[PDB]
Amino acid sequence: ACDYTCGSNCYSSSDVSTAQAAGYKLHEDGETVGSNSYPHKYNNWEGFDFSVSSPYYEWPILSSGDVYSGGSPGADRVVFNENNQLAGVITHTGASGNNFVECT
Ligand SMILES: [Ca+2]
Repeated sequence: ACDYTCGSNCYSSSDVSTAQAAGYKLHEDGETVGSNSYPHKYNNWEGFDFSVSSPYYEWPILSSGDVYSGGSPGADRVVFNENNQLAGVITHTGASGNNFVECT
């Protein structure tokens, strides 16, 4: 069973934790990776019900289980705040353009 399902992608809590930790470290270090410079700010204009406060940052979570190191980021993202709190898991999958929908 999946803890988070992003379209057809299946993620376990452990997967989320690993991705989050990588993203947060880069954030602390004032560093970014990839052509789209992740991690980057995330604006909650869609109003997802995140129980944690902003600012929020987004970092790619890969279907493969590997930690994002540049290259194609896919459609899935983990969202964390300034305090390294998990805000949620979201995806471009099933959303128009560059918009997002929440992973279930
Ligand atoms: Ca996995």
